[PDB]
Amino acid sequence: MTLEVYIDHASLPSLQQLIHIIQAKDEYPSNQRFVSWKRVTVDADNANKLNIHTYPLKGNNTSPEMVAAIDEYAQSKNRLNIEFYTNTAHVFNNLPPIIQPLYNNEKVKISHISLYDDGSSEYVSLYQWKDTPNKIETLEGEVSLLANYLAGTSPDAPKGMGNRYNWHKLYDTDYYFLREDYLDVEANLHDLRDYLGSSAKQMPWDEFAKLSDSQQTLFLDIVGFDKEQLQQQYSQSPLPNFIFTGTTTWAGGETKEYYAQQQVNVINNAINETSPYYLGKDYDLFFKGHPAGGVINDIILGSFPDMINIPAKISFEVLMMTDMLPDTVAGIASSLYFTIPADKVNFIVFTSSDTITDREEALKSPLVQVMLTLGIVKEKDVLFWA
Ligand SMILES: [Ca+2]
Ligand SMILES: [Ca+2]
Repeated sequence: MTLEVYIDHASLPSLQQLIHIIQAKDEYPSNQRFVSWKRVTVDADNANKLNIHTYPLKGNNTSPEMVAAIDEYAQSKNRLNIEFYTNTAHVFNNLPPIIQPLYNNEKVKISHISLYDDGSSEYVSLYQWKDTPNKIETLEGEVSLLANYLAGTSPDAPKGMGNRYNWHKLYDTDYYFLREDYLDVEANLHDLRDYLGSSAKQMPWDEFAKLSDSQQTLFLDIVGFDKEQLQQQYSQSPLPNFIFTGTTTWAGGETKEYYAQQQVNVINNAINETSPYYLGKDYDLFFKGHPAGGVINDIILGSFPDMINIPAKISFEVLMMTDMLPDTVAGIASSLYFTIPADKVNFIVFTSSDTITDREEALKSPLVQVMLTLGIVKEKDVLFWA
């Protein structure tokens, strides 16, 4: 048999994975699927339809429940191929708890590994690492370290990049990149590009359209996106559509109400003809808040009578994948903006902290520098707050 294992706490690997599962259900009807997701929830209803067995996560990562169930499923069969699907930044947290106890089992084969970028996280890390002396050499030497670590013959694990981009050396592995081209534009990462070779791939955004109506309905049901509704709302007025992406409480420790008020002021500046925040022309107002915004989201909506809400618990990345991105998007910088077309990104804002205290320091943060390099925003479109 073949067992498919899915592990993710975030949004993007899960969505890409859900696409794959709906496809695979039809190509491999006899396959069994174990899924540990957090941001996306498969009910017993749709689980029965995709041959999914759900297990909880321990925090963000693989749980003993999933492990014990994979062991149980293994010792039964005469022979087992296992396919892993997970989040790239958390790969080292998720796969070894499963691979170690299974390693000496003559009957079990790890036959494929698919890794998907969380979001900005991977790119911030590559940025900080890209100027590290003898980096590819170092990786090459950490291969044995990962191999021995997985085999349980040594207590030492590779630190850093070696526990992340060495998987394709031991296993048939695809690294699915949010932005594969970053390896090409950043010349400091050309040698990593050579190191990964064909194992590095680019995430597609248009798979959803190639599913049947019935498969799209299921996809949308599982992720909880009333797509037809939003399509209707976009057209309630003929003016172009603007989504302001909200955040939850940041540095300072104020009453959550204070943080809603400030975002309301950003929205107010964003409409104003006279602000450097001005979007460009008249737009219809939409809002997708943080899933934990709670009373932040309520106040933001209570401030704009004609504004229309997009359900906060949705993974915002769903939009881009189902062609439901609006004309323009703006808000406080977050991982979301790594999956949005540059001319759909109007501007991003940065806050205050004891770490980032002026605009200059915000412009040199890894996060901004990467977005600049990838072409997502220009510096004038990066803005700083109090
Ligand atoms: Ca490639
Ligand atoms: Ca409209």
